[PDB]
Amino acid sequence: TDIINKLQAFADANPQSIAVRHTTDELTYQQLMDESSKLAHRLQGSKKPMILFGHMSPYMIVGMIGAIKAGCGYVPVDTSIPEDRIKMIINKVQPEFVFNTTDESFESLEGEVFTIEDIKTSQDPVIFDSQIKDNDTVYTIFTSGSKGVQIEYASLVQFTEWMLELNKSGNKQQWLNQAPFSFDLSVMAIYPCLASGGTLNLVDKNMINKPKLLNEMLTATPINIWVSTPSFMEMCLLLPTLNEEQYGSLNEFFFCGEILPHRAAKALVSRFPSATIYNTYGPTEATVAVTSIQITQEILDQYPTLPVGVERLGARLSTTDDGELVIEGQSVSLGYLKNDQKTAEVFNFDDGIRTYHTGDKAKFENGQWFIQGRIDFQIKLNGYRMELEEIETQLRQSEFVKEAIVVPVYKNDKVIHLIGAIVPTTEVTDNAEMTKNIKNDLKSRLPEYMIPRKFEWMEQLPLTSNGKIDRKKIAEVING
Ligand SMILES: Nc1ncnc2c1ncn2[C@@H]1O[C@H](COP(=O)(O)OP(=O)(O)OP(=O)(O)O)[C@@H](O)[C@H]1O
Ligand SMILES: [Mg+2]
Repeated sequence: TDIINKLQAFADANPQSIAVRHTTDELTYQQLMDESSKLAHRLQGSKKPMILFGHMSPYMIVGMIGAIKAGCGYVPVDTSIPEDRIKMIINKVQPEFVFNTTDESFESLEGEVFTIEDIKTSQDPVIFDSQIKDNDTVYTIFTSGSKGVQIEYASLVQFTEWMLELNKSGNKQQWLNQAPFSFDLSVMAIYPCLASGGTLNLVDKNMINKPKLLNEMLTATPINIWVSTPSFMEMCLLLPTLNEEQYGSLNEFFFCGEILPHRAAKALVSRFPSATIYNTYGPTEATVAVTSIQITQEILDQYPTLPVGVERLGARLSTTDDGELVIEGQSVSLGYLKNDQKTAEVFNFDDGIRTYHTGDKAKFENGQWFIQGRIDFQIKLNGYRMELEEIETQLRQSEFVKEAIVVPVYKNDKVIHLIGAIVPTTEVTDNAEMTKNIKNDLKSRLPEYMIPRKFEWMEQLPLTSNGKIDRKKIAEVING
């Protein structure tokens, strides 16, 4: 089981099945393989990764498959990344080639920028031997910035095989992707979908910002398998039609990247009693995710906050005696690109074993891992210590809060109090009373000093470009 081989076998079985769909733009398995070989011909000899630029054109997938076959790999760059960071990336990468999959012109200080047109009308042969090997760097994905992470081809093959076993909805399914391709969550949709003959359906930024457009896309395609961040799922729960009775095609979900709120999982389990729902956790540095747990009624009833589950093959998890989880194994990245200090500082791979220090406080209780917080988001107030996420979880377990993020406030380089930005369960008609009620509701769940002074009621929490809660942008609304 090899990525190119399963895709090619499926393309040979069903050349006219759709491999990729972005609104009306469709790409069949035959064209995905045809155009990917043509790109590989233009790409061969290249021992530098191909920059992959665009948003949601199906030719981004062409780019990925082409970069795999030529063996040089790719660096996915989404149009939502600021231009100066794009310049920084192309500069670090030293590409020979840049695939501009958008309609507008792109130009790059390094390498040859070509368009889809160069491939649509290329005359190069449509058969090309894949020359990737296990230890090649298949992709380099850059960190959010909350450095380019390098991933071995074998890590990807392994990760996809894991997703294929976790998948209970079979082959030839309609898959949904939300993550931009510069966010490795999309990998969790791209390759398990193509490796099982599915159709990768692309949600773009516009759909994320204008939910009526998302609703339209959902009505045009009956989605079966859904891969997204928890925050995106939370937003889509406000589509009332999105339930098992009215949208019965949808029966499997994979979430990664953020804490999955117990309330959100509860609602989804309620509205799709038959769906296979997985919570997964992992950093970019260990190939997308390393744990999974199926969320059921029992998992909900029995776990006040959800675990992230058990480790996968290629990922041996251990916990340092301060609680920092460490991942060892094939899932571990080779390291950040031409950034030796940043690599030494969290990566230890000596004697051929590979280890990554995660920065998340994790705890293992009765067969299951829990992610409690990012080490940085730990506060001492009144000489006491909780993880910011824990405070936020306590706020979410309150009938007046539908969603909540907590902002520490500082001076003289030390936290002074907390402000809670709240999406309330009800529009907050009155200002004094809700502050009163949230604080009183907290008497049970929090020691006084960890209850925020202020609340800032927000209609909606802003999301990052990757679909996570935008902490920085939430800070700015509070800070003046
Ligand atoms: N299911 C989950 N539950 C709780 N936390 C999660 C889950 N999945 C991922 N995380 C968090 O997301 C982190 C991985 O995020 P990602 O690799 O996409 O970028 P980042 O670490 O958020 O930002 P940066 O690019 O600055 O590192 C993990 O370190 C963990 O903190
Ligand atoms: Mg990280």
